[PDB]
Amino acid sequence: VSIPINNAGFEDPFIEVVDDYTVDTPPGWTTYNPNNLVPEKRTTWTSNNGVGYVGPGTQFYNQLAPEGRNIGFIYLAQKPGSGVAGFEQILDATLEPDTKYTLKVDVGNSGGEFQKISLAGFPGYRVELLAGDTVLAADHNNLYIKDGEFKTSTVTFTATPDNPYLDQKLGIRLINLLQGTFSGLDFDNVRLTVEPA
Amino acid sequence: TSVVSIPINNAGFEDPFIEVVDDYTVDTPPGWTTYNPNNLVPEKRTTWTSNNGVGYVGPGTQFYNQLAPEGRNIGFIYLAQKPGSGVAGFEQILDATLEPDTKYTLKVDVGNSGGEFQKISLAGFPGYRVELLAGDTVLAADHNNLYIKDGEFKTSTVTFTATPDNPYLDQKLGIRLINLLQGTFSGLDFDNVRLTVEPA
Ligand SMILES: [Ca+2]
Ligand SMILES: [Ca+2]
Ligand SMILES: [Ca+2]
Ligand SMILES: [Ca+2]
Ligand SMILES: [Ca+2]
Repeated sequence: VSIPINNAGFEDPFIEVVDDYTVDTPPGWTTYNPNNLVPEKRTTWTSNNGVGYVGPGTQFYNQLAPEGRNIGFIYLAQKPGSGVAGFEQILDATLEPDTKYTLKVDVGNSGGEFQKISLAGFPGYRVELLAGDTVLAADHNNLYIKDGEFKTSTVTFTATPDNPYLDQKLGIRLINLLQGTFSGLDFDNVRLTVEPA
Repeated sequence: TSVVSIPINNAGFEDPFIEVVDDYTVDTPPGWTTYNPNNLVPEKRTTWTSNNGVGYVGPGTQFYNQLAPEGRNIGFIYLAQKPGSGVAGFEQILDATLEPDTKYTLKVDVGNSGGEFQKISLAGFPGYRVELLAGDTVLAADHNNLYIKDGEFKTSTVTFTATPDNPYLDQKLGIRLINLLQGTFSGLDFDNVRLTVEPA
């Protein structure tokens, strides 16, 4: 049983040309920006985020997008250690007790080169499940993902009747840790499902 | 060229020895420092201030349906402030340093103490985070990924692969075991810290 998420596979907007991309916050999401690394007005080369089309002929991946045409990316131009940024979405569903939540997202390490800049290397990722502003459970960079590949991160959480955050809105964050270069990474196919526990 | 254990001081909190079952210290365990980024833990502690220490979990224990995962003792962190006030726990910087083409495996048992202490319910859990460090950088971490019932321990596992281009190679490895203070009762236990390295 799914909890609906807006633009969960970053398929909005449609992108016609393979490897073309946007540099603005994907519809349905907000830019998680606790260290002000990402500017309000972006270019190709500022710190930015957006969606990109991974299809046949892609120069960056050894497979198609995990879901549909598009993935969501986050690029950070500041040096490693400067902070983090990413995607955030607050949901209408609220944290309920005796319920087990399962968050899954695919995490992508883009390979290849862009404007003769090597994409080799990875910044590290964090996937967060939130109630309000509280990170209930999170995968802080537990998966090793090679250049050009995707892997699925899974975060689960069970709320007890005594949890302090019951009735707050559930949220998701997909974070670029900026702990290495090349300092971009991708996400796709966000899924949140729920079951009695 | 094979799986090797990296030495950790007082890795099962067996120092100091504690004679009486369910008795405990309230000072930083030997070999570890108090991780205190939000200054929640005072330098001088009593039972009901924020604190940390070691505790003997043996036959007779009121807090678990099992004995200590390893040896006699566990290490604990208790926080008196309200949920949301910050985090605290244990930190230990190791002599070993981050090496390329290696896979690190950090394991620690996380305990959710149950029962009653001084008529206070130990029901509930603050949440935990287990961190593998190089220098000041959290390379990988288990932020509360296991559901742990009152009265049991579960093993948390954190893995990390260091590449030749990792920016933190040759920095000293570290371990943090953290009370998240995201619930009450706001205490939790750790035991049996293990770190291995192997060719990736
Ligand atoms: Ca997609
Ligand atoms: Ca890459
Ligand atoms: Ca995949
Ligand atoms: Ca022990
Ligand atoms: Ca408990």
